[PDB]
Amino acid sequence: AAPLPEGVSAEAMSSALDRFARIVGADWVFTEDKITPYEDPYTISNDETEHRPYAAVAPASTEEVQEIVRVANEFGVPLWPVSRGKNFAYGGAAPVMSGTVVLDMNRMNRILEVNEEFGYALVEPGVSYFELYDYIQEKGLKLWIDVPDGGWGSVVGNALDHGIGYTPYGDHFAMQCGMEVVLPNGEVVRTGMGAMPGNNTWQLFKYGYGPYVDGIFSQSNFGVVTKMGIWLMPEPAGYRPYLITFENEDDIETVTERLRPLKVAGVIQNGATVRSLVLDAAITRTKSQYYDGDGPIPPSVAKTMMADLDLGMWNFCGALYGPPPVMDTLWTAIRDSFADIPGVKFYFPEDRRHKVDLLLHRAETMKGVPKLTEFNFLNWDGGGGHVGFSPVSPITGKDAIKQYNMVSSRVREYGFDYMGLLAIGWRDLHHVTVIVYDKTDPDERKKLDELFNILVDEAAAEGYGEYRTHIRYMDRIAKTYSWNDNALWKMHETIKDALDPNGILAPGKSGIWGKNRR
Amino acid sequence: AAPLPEGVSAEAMSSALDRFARIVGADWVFTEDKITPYEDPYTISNDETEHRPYAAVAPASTEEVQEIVRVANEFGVPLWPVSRGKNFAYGGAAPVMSGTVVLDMNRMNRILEVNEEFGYALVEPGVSYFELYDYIQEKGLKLWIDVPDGGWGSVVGNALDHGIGYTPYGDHFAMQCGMEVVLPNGEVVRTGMGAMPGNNTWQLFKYGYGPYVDGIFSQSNFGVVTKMGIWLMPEPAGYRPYLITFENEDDIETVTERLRPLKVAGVIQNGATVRSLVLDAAITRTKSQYYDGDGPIPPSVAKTMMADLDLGMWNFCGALYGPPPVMDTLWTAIRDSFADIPGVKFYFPEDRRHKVDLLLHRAETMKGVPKLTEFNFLNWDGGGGHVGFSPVSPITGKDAIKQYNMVSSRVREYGFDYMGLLAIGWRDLHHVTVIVYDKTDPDERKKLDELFNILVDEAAAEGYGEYRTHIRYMDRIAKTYSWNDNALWKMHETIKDALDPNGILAPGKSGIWGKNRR
Ligand SMILES: Cc1cc2nc3c(=O)[nH]c(=O)nc-3n(C[C@H](O)[C@H](O)[C@H](O)COP(=O)(O)OP(=O)(O)OC[C@H]3O[C@@H](n4cnc5c(N)ncnc54)[C@H](O)[C@@H]3O)c2cc1C
Ligand SMILES: Cc1cc2nc3c(=O)[nH]c(=O)nc-3n(C[C@H](O)[C@H](O)[C@H](O)COP(=O)(O)OP(=O)(O)OC[C@H]3O[C@@H](n4cnc5c(N)ncnc54)[C@H](O)[C@@H]3O)c2cc1C
Repeated sequence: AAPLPEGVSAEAMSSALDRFARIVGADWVFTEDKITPYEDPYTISNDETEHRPYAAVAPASTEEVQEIVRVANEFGVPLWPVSRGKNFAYGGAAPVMSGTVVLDMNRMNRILEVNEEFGYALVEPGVSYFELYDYIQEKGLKLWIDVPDGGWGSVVGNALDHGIGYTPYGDHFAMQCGMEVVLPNGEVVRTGMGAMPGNNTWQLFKYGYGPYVDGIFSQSNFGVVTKMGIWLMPEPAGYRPYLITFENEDDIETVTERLRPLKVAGVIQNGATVRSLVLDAAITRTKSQYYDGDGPIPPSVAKTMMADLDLGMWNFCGALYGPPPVMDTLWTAIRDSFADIPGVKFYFPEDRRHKVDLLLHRAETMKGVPKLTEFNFLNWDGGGGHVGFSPVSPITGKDAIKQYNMVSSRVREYGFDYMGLLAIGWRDLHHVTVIVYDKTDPDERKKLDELFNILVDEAAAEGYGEYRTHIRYMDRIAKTYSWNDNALWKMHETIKDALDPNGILAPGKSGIWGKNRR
Repeated sequence: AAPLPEGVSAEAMSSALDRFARIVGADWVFTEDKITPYEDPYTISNDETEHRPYAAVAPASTEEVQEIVRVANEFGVPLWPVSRGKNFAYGGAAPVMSGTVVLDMNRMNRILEVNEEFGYALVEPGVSYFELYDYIQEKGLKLWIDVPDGGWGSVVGNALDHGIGYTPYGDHFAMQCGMEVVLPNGEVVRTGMGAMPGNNTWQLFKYGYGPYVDGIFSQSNFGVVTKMGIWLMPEPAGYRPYLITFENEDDIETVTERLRPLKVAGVIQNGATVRSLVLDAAITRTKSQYYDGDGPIPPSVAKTMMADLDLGMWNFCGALYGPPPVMDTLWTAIRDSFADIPGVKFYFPEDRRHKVDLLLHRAETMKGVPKLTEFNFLNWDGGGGHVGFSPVSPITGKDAIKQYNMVSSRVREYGFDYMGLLAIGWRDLHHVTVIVYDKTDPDERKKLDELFNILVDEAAAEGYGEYRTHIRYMDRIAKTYSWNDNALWKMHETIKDALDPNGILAPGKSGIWGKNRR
């Protein structure tokens, strides 16, 4: 079973569960066997006392949330809010500290507004990418959404976690506009213009007046977000996805050099993604279809996969947006930036000879169509879980290839296949390492945990820091931001103790604890 | 003279001034007659005990700032930070509360970095738009800056106040990336990746890890910003400014309807500005050159000015950016959106027959060239000060014209000329009212103060709220954001008391006081 959270009497916990049950009704308080949906689905720990949720409560309304939060204060019980809790590779729905009651906000799934003239939506945390896409299609509205690679997750939760997608609206939190928040004391606030009664501008103007605070409720335990606005891209007048491939692994140095001017200037309109061979292949193939051995793939097999699949060692999947004349012009600039590189190949969808193909999968993603089929890389090695590591770096060939060499060697010494991606947002490069592992085998869990720790350690030392991580690694990633004896987190701790003096909101999120657990 | 701030002994103040003088050296502590630079230059109050600064201290370094702040705590003296304090129409350098020691950061004017590959700058608060433009030109770097209408002011201070400009980088705070902050206790923090020692990514990636807090130091008294990064637009491959004019005052309803789709989609790349006749004329003419009477201008004079100056009743000044093919395409969409409106006229600079002309002034602004000559509207009526009122509204003809009728009537009943502007950022319309008044005449001060109060009152009631205001009106503008008995400001007060328990930072900025003055 799961243990009580330290400092919390068994009487006080059962008093809390009863008063929660009055608030949401007895049907919506979960214990015992009902609680396995809220486990980490991709186990990393070998210790079964860690990241174990104790109960779940699922309110219907903002006001029920406040009532819980007030109760949680009275009995000093901690809560762990999830919008839908489909945060795979980050912990799923599970809390950092054991003993935590999960506040599940699935049921709060109303789409309050979708406005076509102004290109926005106002949504509760329960609304998924699938629900929002389907609503938009059904009503015939000319708006695109921006989806991660799995659309069963939360428009809100993903944005609060600094999620990304693959359209020009790829920076989810950046497109957030207006929120309603239940503070850790149980008071309700609205940010920006929503603080102004009678406004029709909540989702039109981010700032409102005075200190801009939306951001303090992202990657945070300073409040529970119960409503959130997000800007939506008007349907454009044109759309052309492409794939550029490169033959050699060393190609990533010059390729990254040429993306810099294109990205900084905005000639490329979405995030640029340059994916390694195995990461792309694993969408439509598995390792055992190409190699017998338990080890990572030898070079000769890599060549086979390249020739079969029409993929390079690096694969740049992008998309043009806008009227055909603009697209033609941007394409001339993009293509010309890469033409002189030996081995380079350029494809539009018509030129892909396979009808089950990387480019045809990612054409859907790059126009905001949510889909299940990215999760296919999970099957590369017979079926397991994934871990991601995605630190930030300057957009430089030299930083690109250093990260590639550093990571690929260690991943491969550990017997995993190198699956990596060079992503660029706007001025920021991320080298994303994804490691598929057997979540059911404790010997591979020990291996993966150690590998992850080392990668983080070696990346930080070169200046590369993580921006989003798994519940398990939250403290570790916090300790990377340590300038002036951890001055930043001390300020976080100061705000935490002011908004949450009893520390009853997600103790340990982003490595923020509060005075009682510190 | 100026009075001591309430609650502060005369001994304690002179102890503070001495220990400040040890910190920055005696040359850099200002009293008595040295203190008139830091008065409000555009007097609104008739009471000479209000917004009166008591002393000024001008440190050299971040560490001097911290020392002051620690001293300020010991003796409970309040500080009012200005970067350069050239905040005209908002109070200049003056504090809301009297008695406040001005912390002047002019001397901290080093440009720490300008990076061409990555399109950013790292600047101290003392750096003006003029200094940054001149540095960029001198070193030959292909970067544009984004300037307000007066470039003698602070890249930092303007961004912290939510300032705007007229290029695609018009949203200044939005382009902010990374800051160093001295907290009200005197500790120093860096946000985002700057918290990570050895980073080369401080100005490349906004968020870093965990709660995003940059925004809490804008329009705020939660800290003193001592360094700040800002993204800079790479020099584009082309640039074509334009002016579209319209004959009738009612034209602003359809004009605003057609801008909506263009702005939401981003076809117009900079903020759209549609300026009333007098606001544009006053750049190159004065009232007395057209009309004798003390009143506002009659219609017959308006017609004269239109025919002389080749200006309409509304004037849409915009600019295309990028390679000629993209510009041609965007122009076709823009022009076609307006062609069917009776009286419409379209001009590029070549088609302006005057060599001292609105379009040739604003061509400079819309490519990031700082210039003095906007301040010319100040001379319309013989020379005075300005007040601005710029609330937010949905991008709607109906909201545009309601605001026009509401404001123009009252401004004109009060004997001022209607000078207004319809601006659009991205999804946000602002009706900006600018009122030029005689700052030296107390009867016109009473009039302007009353008018301003009424405008605010009538605009709020229709859903339109102010986002930036004069020191004098800060409390009033705060009280507009009152949903749930002022729940938002109560949270601001909570964070204020946690970061600033002794309340020694800009008491009253954005209507935030702290527990000792509340
Ligand atoms: C194969 C694979 C591919 C993926 N691809 C992508 C991708 O392309 N892009 C991407 O962004 N992600 C991606 N992810 C991660 C994940 O799938 C999505 O980000 C997912 O949408 C997040 O889960 P969710 O939306 O349910 O958010 P939630 O689980 O609801 O929220 C995530 C976290 O945010 C916090 N939180 C949530 N709601 C609130 C609230 N109301 N108040 C306060 N805090 C709150 C909590 O701490 C929670 O743990 C991928 C994962 C896998 C395994
Ligand atoms: C005719 C006219 C035209 C104008 N046109 C424009 C325009 O086009 N666009 C525009 O944006 N503005 C415009 N303004 C307003 C003003 O000219 C500029 O915004 C100006 O640059 C702001 O003053 P500053 O840059 O010195 O900032 P400061 O005076 O240094 O700062 C403004 C405020 O920010 C806060 N602050 C400053 N530095 C710090 C710090 N380090 N830490 C904490 N708080 C701090 C303070 O409360 C200060 O009062 C105009 C004004 C006039 C009169």
